Amino acid sequence: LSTWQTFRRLWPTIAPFKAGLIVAGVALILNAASDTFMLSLLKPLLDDGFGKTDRSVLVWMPLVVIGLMILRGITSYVSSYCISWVSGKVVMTMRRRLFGHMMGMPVSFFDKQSTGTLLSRITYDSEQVASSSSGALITVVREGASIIGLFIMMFYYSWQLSIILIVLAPIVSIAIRVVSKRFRNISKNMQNTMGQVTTSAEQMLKGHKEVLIFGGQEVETKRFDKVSNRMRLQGMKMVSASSISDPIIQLIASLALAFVLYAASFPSVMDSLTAGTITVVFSSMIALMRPLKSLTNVNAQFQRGMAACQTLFTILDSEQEKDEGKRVIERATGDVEFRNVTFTYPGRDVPALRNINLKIPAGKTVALVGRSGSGKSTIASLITRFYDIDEGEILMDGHDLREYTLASLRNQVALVSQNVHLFNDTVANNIAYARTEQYSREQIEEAARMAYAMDFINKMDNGLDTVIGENGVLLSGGQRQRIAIARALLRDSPILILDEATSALDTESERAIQAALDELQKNRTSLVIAHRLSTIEKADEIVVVEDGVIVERGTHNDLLEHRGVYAQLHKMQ
Amino acid sequence: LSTWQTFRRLWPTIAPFKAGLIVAGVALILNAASDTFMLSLLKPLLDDGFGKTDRSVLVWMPLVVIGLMILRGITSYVSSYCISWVSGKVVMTMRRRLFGHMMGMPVSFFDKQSTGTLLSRITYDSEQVASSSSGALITVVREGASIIGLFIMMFYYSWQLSIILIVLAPIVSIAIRVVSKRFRNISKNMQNTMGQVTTSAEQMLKGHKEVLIFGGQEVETKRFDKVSNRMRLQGMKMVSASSISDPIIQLIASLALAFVLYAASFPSVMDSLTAGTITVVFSSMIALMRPLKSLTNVNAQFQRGMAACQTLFTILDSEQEKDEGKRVIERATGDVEFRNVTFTYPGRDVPALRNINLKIPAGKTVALVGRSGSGKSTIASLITRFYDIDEGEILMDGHDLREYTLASLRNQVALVSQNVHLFNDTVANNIAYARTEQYSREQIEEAARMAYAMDFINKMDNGLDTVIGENGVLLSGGQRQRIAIARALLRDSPILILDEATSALDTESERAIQAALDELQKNRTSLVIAHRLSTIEKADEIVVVEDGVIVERGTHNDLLEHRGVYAQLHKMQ
Ligand SMILES: CCCCCCCCCCCCCC(=O)O[C@H](CCCCCCCCCCC)CC(=O)O[C@@H]1[C@@H](NC(=O)C[C@@H](CCCCCCCCCCC)OC(=O)CCCCCCCCCCC)[C@H](OC[C@H]2O[C@H](OP(=O)(O)O)[C@H](NC(=O)C[C@H](O)CCCCCCCCCCC)[C@@H](OC(=O)C[C@H](O)CCCCCCCCCCC)[C@@H]2O)O[C@H](CO[C@]2(C(=O)O)C[C@@H](O[C@]3(C(=O)O)C[C@@H](O)[C@@H](O)[C@@H]([C@H](O)CO)O3)[C@@H](O)[C@@H]([C@H](O)CO)O2)[C@H]1OP(=O)(O)O
Ligand SMILES: CCCCCCCCCCCCCC(=O)O[C@H](CCCCCCCCCCC)CC(=O)O[C@@H]1[C@@H](NC(=O)C[C@@H](CCCCCCCCCCC)OC(=O)CCCCCCCCCCC)[C@H](OC[C@H]2O[C@H](OP(=O)(O)O)[C@H](NC(=O)C[C@H](O)CCCCCCCCCCC)[C@@H](OC(=O)C[C@H](O)CCCCCCCCCCC)[C@@H]2O)O[C@H](CO[C@]2(C(=O)O)C[C@@H](O[C@]3(C(=O)O)C[C@@H](O)[C@@H](O)[C@@H]([C@H](O)CO)O3)[C@@H](O)[C@@H]([C@H](O)CO)O2)[C@H]1OP(=O)(O)O
Ligand SMILES: CCCCCCCCCCOCCOCCOCCOCCOCCO
Ligand SMILES: CCCCCCCCCCOCCOCCOCCOCCOCCO
Ligand SMILES: CCCCCCCCCCOCCOCCOCCOCCOCCO
Ligand SMILES: CCCCCCCCCCOCCOCCOCCOCCOCCO
Repeated sequence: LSTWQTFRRLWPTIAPFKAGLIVAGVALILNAASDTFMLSLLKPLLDDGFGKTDRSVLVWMPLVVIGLMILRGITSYVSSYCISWVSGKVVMTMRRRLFGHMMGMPVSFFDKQSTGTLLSRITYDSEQVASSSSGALITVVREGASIIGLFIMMFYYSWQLSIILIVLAPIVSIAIRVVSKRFRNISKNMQNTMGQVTTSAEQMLKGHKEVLIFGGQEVETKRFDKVSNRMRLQGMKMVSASSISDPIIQLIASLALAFVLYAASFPSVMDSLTAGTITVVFSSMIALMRPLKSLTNVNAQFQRGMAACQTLFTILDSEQEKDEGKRVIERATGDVEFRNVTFTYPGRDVPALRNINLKIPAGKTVALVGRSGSGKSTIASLITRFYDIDEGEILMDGHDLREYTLASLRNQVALVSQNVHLFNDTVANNIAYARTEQYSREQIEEAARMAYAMDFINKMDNGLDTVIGENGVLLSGGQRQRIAIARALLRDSPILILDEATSALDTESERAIQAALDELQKNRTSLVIAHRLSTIEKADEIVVVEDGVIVERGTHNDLLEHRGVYAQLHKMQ
Repeated sequence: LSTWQTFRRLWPTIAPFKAGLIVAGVALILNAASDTFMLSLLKPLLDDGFGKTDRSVLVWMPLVVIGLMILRGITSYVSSYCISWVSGKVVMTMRRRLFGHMMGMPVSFFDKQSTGTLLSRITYDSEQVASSSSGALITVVREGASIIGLFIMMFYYSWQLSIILIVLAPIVSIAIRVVSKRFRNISKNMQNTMGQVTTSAEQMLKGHKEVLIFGGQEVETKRFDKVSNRMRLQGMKMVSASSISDPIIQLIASLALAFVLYAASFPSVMDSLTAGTITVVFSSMIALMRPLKSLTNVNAQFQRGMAACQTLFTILDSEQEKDEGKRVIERATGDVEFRNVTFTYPGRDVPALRNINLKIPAGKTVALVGRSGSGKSTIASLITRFYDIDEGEILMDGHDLREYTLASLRNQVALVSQNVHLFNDTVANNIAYARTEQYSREQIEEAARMAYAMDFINKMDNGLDTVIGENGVLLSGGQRQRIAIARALLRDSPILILDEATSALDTESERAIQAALDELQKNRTSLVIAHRLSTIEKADEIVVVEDGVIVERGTHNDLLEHRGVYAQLHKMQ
């Protein structure tokens, strides 16, 4: 994309805020008129001096000065506020769009991505668009208008002396194009290195205990020194590009003044031009040099937001998770059936699942038994369509999972596990997450009571109104699991995927969690990734998965009689 | 801290780079001299006009113009590069200092802190110091020098007319102080809101699967909309503060011109002052208006980096982990002994451990068995002094853990667990992490072979030179655990803390891990947080912990005969 093609994509997110641009332009025009009036009123005083001015006017001069200063202040405030308003609105819109697009990405997208990269895209890359939104555009318009008006003036006074403008405009245009490409390249490099800095800090924070145990504060110091210096040198590249471009443009511009002075040294080429137009033309190019410098100065900021806009639009054109299904399931009252389901993780060679033929009958419990890495977690992820299967089909209520909408499909499945993510909000808002307007406080309290969680909630500062989250008031593993059980009871999801806890907690918490899960939770179509023999023995059907295939299936007594894999696994339990 | 007190703290990190400031100042002086010479050479041409100048001079005029433009370009490049160089060096120094300080903080510091806050401090707050490092200082010096020189000229020409300056300077000073405080407050608010934005995006990327399962893309959209708009409105507060401050300062300054014009309206006050000094004084105040505006404009940036500096220095004055011990242990050849150790986690009311009397003999293995949350993980954390015990003492080779240096103490302990943090580096560099210069490639390969890890390492692209990490080429749970076993074998740490895996892997990986851990690892002073009965039966001593107290201790057969906690614990196994 060229600097015009990417700007036309950025215009639709500035159009809702073009009223600020219009008001800023009107205020700037008023300010220019006031300054012109001030200069007209002030030139006699500065040039001729005091004494040649009428005394009566001098009495009213201070009030005029104060009023003109007040008008200038009002217009300046209006212009600055409107420009910054448009810039901030555009930056906020870009941030929200990036956040929503990241929210719509597939689960596989986040495995190949680093968190620091996305964080820098939201926090750093979006801010760089601010320049090319309001301030740079207005500056470009003003300086271009000044340059065009000066060109028309120069060709009106002397067209022959102005052929140097036709000679030199392509040169400055070429230089501006070259340095604009350079600016965009440097800006993209800076964005990448900012993401790298964020990632390096994140990796130090995530492995801080490993840095303490093994030492290596020195090696991490050097590793971060490299990235910090890389960001420093990228900024230096930007500065050097700007500081080399501006003087070169100014020198090419002054080539015109040099040509005019050389032409004015010829008596033959001096009397024809009356020696009065030459002075006007020379002053015109002198006045032309300044807006050119302003334009080249604003070009660097404009190309830093054009490079950010290009990256942001490339991100916003990415492929989100496929939602081509149109059916809307209300309640899954049927059986979840796997029909020859073969799945391979993206980027991996060996399939995680091979020819899986698994049925979960309605209202029954199926226990997935197997070692770590066998594929039970893959089955759980495929049921909720976090990944799409390569071959086969998974049927919910007799229809394939890819035919239902993602929202309606995921409204049917409840995921209960020891590891619970707590959203930064109140406890009741966590129990009724995404459905606060649907469930009342009485229903929330009933669900929390049924999940055996009211005791610890009532032992807090505000009970159900205590603001909890991952950052702040947190809960132990049992308490968050009971909160998840309360959420699943309130939602009343027909299908339950239970990822069992590998380690038992204290007797009270264990008893409460077991009572909740047994009496209240497990009365629906349940698939449990089980870990303790007790829950295996209480399951309606047991499926043994080894190396991505099902090697055994049946009940506890049946599989004990078969003396298969489950026999040995129950033995070592 | 006042704006002068926080600047004197920032000066020592600019002093290493004052050569850039000096060179920038010299280049600016040369540029001013060149501009003065150019103006002296240019005024006759613009005012008198062409035709009144010597033709011989006009012959050499274009070359003079080209040379002056080249000189201006060179000086401008030098000044800009030096200013930006100093600013970038200071920003990089601040980033490195923040990174090292965060790296030196205690483990308890990171439980009360959000990752996004620290990330924003490194990435955003450090950058805001750039303005107040080189560019703002030079601008302040230049404009202050201009203002002071204009004041001296004004009192030289007419001291009586200049009393208005003495009257109006306190007013502008008071206004500047007020708006400087406002700028610093707004900047601190903006830093806080940037941290809030980074945490909100980071929390959505951590609960993305919970957002998909429960819906709530709408609620997360609104939650991020609030923070985005908060950052928008903070930036707009900054803009409004600047745009209200500057016109008010300009109006107070123009009050002096109003006073001069009012005084000039009296023939008594005009004939006495010769009516020629009044014009000079008026022109002087008009010329003085501009540097005041430049100073007020640069004040906003200066106060955004003064606020950033204040926050950064408050962070850098924080308390790191205590290292008051002076003994240096070379190799722990004795017993780790707990003597009445009572520990409470920071912020928690109930103690995590109570009256722990635990001895780990040299070259022996002790198995810690208990429910999750009992305190075994707390014991493991206390051995490595991630936390300091409230009461009692822990003896390493007969001396308390608080008497040794942290580095020497942690050189004695090796932590092996299923969850392994992979530093972004080659496999051999991970095995020899922090000790690459000490161990050769032959030793690394021998350790990897002994850890039964040479197979899958040879099954990679570059073997031991393949760059792995948390972001990029990752490894399964068994592979990183075997890499950690290889690291611990290479380091040959006398004391081993083994946090056992709660779930078995496939047959090959499980067999390799068990062989490595048994034959090679477990031949030293080992403390195992065990999970499988087989490990318990192979341990030299067993300790059972409930509710942070040891309830039963002995051997496998002894504890079976005791019919205590371990009897039941083995029973449901
Ligand atoms: C073409 C013709 C026109 C056509 C029609 C228009 C066309 C379209 C226009 C396009 C552009 C659209 C722009 C827009 O549409 O803009 C709108 C404005 C609406 C009007 C637009 C149409 C206009 C129609 C025509 C009107 C006119 C007829 C709203 C907005 O944008 O801004 C709104 C802001 N409004 C202003 O800023 C007024 C502000 C902006 C208005 C913009 C005007 C320019 C553009 C308009 C175009 C103009 C056309 C002509 O005008 C001013 O000032 C005027 C000052 C004059 C300056 C003169 C200059 C010098 C004079 C000459 C000198 C010689 C508003 O600020 C609030 C206060 O901020 C500071 O106090 P604080 O301390 O911070 O509290 C200021 N304190 C200051 O000191 C300012 C500064 O320090 C000055 C320092 C200077 C120091 C000088 C020292 C001097 C010393 C003396 C010397 C010794 C104070 O100012 C004031 O006091 C003003 C003060 O009296 C003025 C004083 C008098 C004048 C002084 C000079 C006199 C001198 C002369 C002497 C001769 C100001 O009141 O905040 C909300 C958002 O916040 C909220 C909300 O409450 O609404 C709350 C927020 O809640 C939370 C949160 O969640 O975060 C949680 C809460 O618990 C809480 O924590 C809060 C928050 O943090 C708490 O602090 O936050 C959240 O709910 C949020 C929503 O999320 C949003 O969605 O909403 C913004 O809304 P938003 O946009 O929805 O976000
Ligand atoms: C008082 C008197 C003095 C007393 C003594 C001094 C006192 C103390 C001074 C205080 C201040 C200290 C400052 C300092 O101390 O400064 C030092 C400088 C050392 C000198 C200081 C003392 C000086 C003594 C006296 C000398 C003089 C006698 C080093 C530094 O700071 O900068 C060093 C940089 N040097 C410069 O930039 C020269 C640069 C800077 C020098 C600074 C001077 C100013 C300050 C000095 C004070 C001056 C005193 C008087 O001077 C210039 O230019 C001059 C240009 C002239 C401009 C004239 C203006 C106009 C004229 C008038 C016109 C009318 C260096 O750049 C490299 C190249 O960058 C771009 O190419 P790239 O494409 O990006 O590769 C530029 N390409 C450009 O196009 C520039 C730009 O586009 C221009 C676009 C413009 C477009 C215009 C279009 C026009 C169209 C035409 C019209 C149609 C190219 O420039 C050049 O081509 C230059 C070019 O020929 C010039 C051309 C001729 C002139 C043109 C004009 C002619 C026109 C006139 C016509 C009449 C430049 O060569 O990079 C290293 C770091 O990188 C490395 C390293 O290799 O060293 C590698 C890095 O590795 C990695 C990584 O890990 O990241 C991994 C790698 O695999 C790889 O990936 C790399 C990297 O990414 C790969 O790309 O990165 C890592 O290892 C890192 C360490 O980590 C650091 O620790 O080190 C920096 O070192 P660092 O500081 O250690 O970091
Ligand atoms: C002496 C001072 C005078 C000040 C004058 C100020 C003028 C204010 C003008 C405001 O600037 C707005 C300029 O932006 C206009 C950009 O238009 C782009 C339109 O292109 C749309 C192309 O299609 C986009 C569809 O995606
Ligand atoms: C001393 C003269 C100063 C003139 C200043 C003029 C500044 C203009 C800079 C604009 O640069 C924009 C670069 O974009 C390229 C413009 O697009 C060119 C389209 O192609 C035109 C084809 O015409 C060729 C005729 O030679
Ligand atoms: C017409 C243009 C002329 C340009 C002149 C440019 C002058 C260059 C001056 C460079 O600026 C440096 C100013 O900074 C000096 C700050 O000094 C602070 C010293 O205070 C130290 C106090 O103790 C600190 C100990 O912690
Ligand atoms: C129309 C006149 C324009 C003059 C411009 C002057 C600008 C100076 C602004 C500097 O502001 C800095 C604010 O810091 C306060 C300075 O410290 C004051 C120390 O106390 C001095 C005590 O003297 C009191 C005499 O009244």
